[PDB]
Amino acid sequence: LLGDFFRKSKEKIGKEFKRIVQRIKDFLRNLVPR
Amino acid sequence: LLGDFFRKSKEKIGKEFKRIVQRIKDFLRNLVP
Ligand SMILES: CCCCCCCCCCCCOP(=O)([O-])OCC[N+](C)(C)C
Ligand SMILES: CCCCCCCCCCCCOP(=O)([O-])OCC[N+](C)(C)C
Repeated sequence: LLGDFFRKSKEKIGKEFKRIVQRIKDFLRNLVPR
Repeated sequence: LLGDFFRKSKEKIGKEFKRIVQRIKDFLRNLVP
């Protein structure tokens, strides 16, 4: 998303975002189980 | 962004973003003094 620059920063951001998303998903599957 | 949840994660994202932006600004200032 910035060519080859800011690899470690882009990784960190990516990880934190994936975790917010994953945690929200878990909350939703507690809220509305199948 | 998400109320009071994910305080640490949002702080992390914000910081890394501010650092990317700072480096971009530095490069641009060197490119065009
Ligand atoms: C078009 C205007 C925007 C240009 C973006 C600024 C690019 C200049 C960044 C220069 C310093 C920050 O490099 P970085 O991310 O620590 O690199 C990681 C290691 N490499 C340098 C080998 C890739
Ligand atoms: C519809 C989508 C809603 C998603 C909301 C899911 C929230 C998930 C909560 C877990 C994520 C982290 O929060 P926490 O470390 O427990 O907060 C600690 C600080 N307070 C208690 C004051 C807030």
